[PDB]
Amino acid sequence: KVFGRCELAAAMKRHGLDNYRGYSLGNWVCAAKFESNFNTQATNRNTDGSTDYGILQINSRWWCNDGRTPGSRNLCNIPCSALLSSDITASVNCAKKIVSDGNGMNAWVAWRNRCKGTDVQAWIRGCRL
Ligand SMILES: [Cl-]
Ligand code: NI
Repeated sequence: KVFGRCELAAAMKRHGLDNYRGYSLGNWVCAAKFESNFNTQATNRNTDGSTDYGILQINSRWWCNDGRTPGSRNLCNIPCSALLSSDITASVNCAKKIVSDGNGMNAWVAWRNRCKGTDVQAWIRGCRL
């Protein structure tokens, strides 16, 4: 599913990401925009042989099992395919574990490079939340 900006903002709000660990909703929408272009089916292979999955590009080395990443820790205890669903629940729940892990949203390279320090509330402007 390719979400609209406001549609995704609302879904993330309903799943409790607004101000989760202090990160306002626009941070999460911004990260999703630049990680996946709001596409739940997005996949991208990394140099180390792991793959990133879904709207928040969650990596198979640490967070989910894709059956082809040796030494995967699978900390979210889910198959990576679950992160590609039109229902964002699994991605949100796993993301809550990641952002609690120590480096906050810096775990998402696109967030650090393209969202951090910018006016992220622009991402939720105009939306009925
Ligand atoms: Cl933090
Ligand atoms: Ni990545």
